[PDB]
Amino acid sequence: FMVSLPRMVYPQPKVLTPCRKDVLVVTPWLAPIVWEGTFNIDILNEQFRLQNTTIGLTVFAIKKYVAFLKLFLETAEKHFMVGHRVHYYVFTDQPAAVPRVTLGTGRQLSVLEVGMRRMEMISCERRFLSEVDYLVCVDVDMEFRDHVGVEILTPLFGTLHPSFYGSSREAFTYERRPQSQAYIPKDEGDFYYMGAFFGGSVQEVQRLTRACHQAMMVDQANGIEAVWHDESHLNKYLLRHKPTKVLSPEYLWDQQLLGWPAVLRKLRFTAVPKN
Ligand SMILES: O=c1ccn([C@@H]2O[C@H](COP(=O)(O)OP(=O)(O)O)[C@@H](O)[C@H]2O)c(=O)[nH]1
Ligand SMILES: OC[C@H]1O[C@@H](O)[C@H](O)[C@@H](O)[C@H]1O
Ligand SMILES: [Mn+2]
Repeated sequence: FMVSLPRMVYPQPKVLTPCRKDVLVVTPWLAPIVWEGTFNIDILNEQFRLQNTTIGLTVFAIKKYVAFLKLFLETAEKHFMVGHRVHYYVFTDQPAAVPRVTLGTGRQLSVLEVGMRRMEMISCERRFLSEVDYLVCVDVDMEFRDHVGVEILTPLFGTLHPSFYGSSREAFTYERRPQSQAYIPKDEGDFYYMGAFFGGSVQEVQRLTRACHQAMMVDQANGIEAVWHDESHLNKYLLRHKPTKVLSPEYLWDQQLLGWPAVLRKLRFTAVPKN
């Protein structure tokens, strides 16, 4: 049950003026594509705060990747779901290498020692349903540079890969061998989604990761490994189970590789330079 929003004063949305004319802001299955200028964050923050939303963020830091955690977590503190309850889940082979990062109130961090493999690990299934409402699964070699907030939350979302958002579907680097579970033909495909940022309600994320893990097992059994590994399977899943929101490349950018085009008004979550 959802109580009433309080009175709020904000600019009237205007039916006969689009927010953004330069980009597609809704998919043909009527899922929002989240770009800056499409959302009023005050309205969304009220809606989510009224449900006492908790967001889990999962990140893997194995071997050398533990070096990326300090900047990742410190910048998540400045920019990710500020004002809402957050539970970071750090999966690592080195628990004593996780940096001590000061957290804001209502935010917690769990270290989970571990011995493509992210899909199996994420799919933890009992714990997540009891502790968070949504799960967001990202790469650790990244930093937040701007607001990443509740505008992303929805049953199931993927993020446009920054190298492919302008590309025709034949150019997408989908798995193209019919022998793989991840196979997608050249006349199919909506978008190319990056493996580095996806999420959803706990139930939807567990469904996805369970499906991708079972498809990867089948492929392994069969002597085949998809061209872009878990990302290839992520893309097959989201082709057949349409996400309820799609994040624009503001949410996964590499400024060194791609610059700062006019279509990106904010660069929110970005790659960190790495040898
Ligand atoms: O040795 C490794 C290799 C990969 N990863 C995790 O796997 C993610 C995806 O791999 P990576 O970022 O290396 O691939 P890329 O983004 O360069 O294609 C990394 O962010 C880490 O979260 C890790 O923790 N240790
Ligand atoms: O073509 C797909 C690939 O594109 C690269 O730019 C990216 O670094 C890879 O991780 C993979 O997503
Ligand atoms: Mn990465």
